[PDB]
Amino acid sequence: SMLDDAKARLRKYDIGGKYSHLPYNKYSVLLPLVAKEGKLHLLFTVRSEKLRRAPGEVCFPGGKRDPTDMDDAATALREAQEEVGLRPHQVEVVCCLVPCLIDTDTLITPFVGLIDHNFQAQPNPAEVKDVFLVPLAYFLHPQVHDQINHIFEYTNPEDGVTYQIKGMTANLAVLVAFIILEKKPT
Ligand SMILES: COc1ccc(CC(=O)Nc2cccnc2)cc1
Repeated sequence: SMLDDAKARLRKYDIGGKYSHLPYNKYSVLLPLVAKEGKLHLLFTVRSEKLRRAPGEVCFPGGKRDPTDMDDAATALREAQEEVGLRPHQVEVVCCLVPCLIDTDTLITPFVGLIDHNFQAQPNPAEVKDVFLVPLAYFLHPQVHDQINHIFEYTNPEDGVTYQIKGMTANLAVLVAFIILEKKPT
């Protein structure tokens, strides 16, 4: 099946907890995969304009590890719950992708999670201005704008709203699309 095939692909790239004990300032992100209309999508947030770091930018759910977290995956799930109401029973964490090093002292660990078909986002307005889906296949043929660095523009055909996706967020989306969608029969 589509979902079993995605999970099998994702598992081959799982680094596990290899890098997780290293003494960094630690953040986790959840790359939430949603199946709608026979296709996989990624769920993104738009960060509230109130937030000090990167207000109004497109981001994956996630945030800073805290002492309650049993592990890095727990960080991602806690933060996703806080931001979009995703409950742990509504997500299956399939793997841990390559961590992202930033600012010399920070390590961001991404987890890919399969999201339950009955999940409905409940954006928490103190953290998140918007939640939206992008079909995973979009990231194979994105609409690219150069601002000099590359920015994706995605227009939701449901409402015509255009979102700009960039940076680590755009990078991770492409990675996940390659992993899951490369070399598939039609
Ligand atoms: C320092 O670099 C990063 C650290 C954390 C994150 C993830 C994140 O904070 N996501 C979020 C938070 C609030 C609302 N929506 C999404 C991304 C980059």
